[PDB]
Amino acid sequence: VNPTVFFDIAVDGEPLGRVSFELFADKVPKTAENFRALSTGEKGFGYKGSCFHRIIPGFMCQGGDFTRHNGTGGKSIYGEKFEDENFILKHTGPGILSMANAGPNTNGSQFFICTAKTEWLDGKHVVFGKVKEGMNIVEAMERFGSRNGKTSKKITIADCGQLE
Repeated sequence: VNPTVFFDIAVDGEPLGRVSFELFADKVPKTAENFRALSTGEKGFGYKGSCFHRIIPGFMCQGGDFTRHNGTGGKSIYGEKFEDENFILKHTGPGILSMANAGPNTNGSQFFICTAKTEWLDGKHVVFGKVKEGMNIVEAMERFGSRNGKTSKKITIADCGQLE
């Protein structure tokens, strides 16, 4: 009903495991369809083969920049940027999937998965999904980041698509 998409994670080419996400298209339809379409790659571009560029242990894992691979690019299926759709949902705990941005109404393709309750981001970042299976794989990824976010290993989305 709400779609499910998966990411298969690899650490330096080696398989790590699969993370599945429920996307709240019932509450944030425009933001969720952008993530759904970038996971299937159906508009011609998307997340497959991209990497997690910033992982801060105890806080979140961030990725989605498939053009510069470092936090400075990415694009949405609606254009360079699109607006903050709403702020109904909050950052209630580990597993929350939320949009990274550069200020009001600058959403592109970058996202982050929280591994803690990060209530100070409420109302600044749009929440649109949550980890359904594989939270333990997110915890395992978390172990390759650091306080400044830089990763000790290359974490990539080796494959991705829609399950439901």
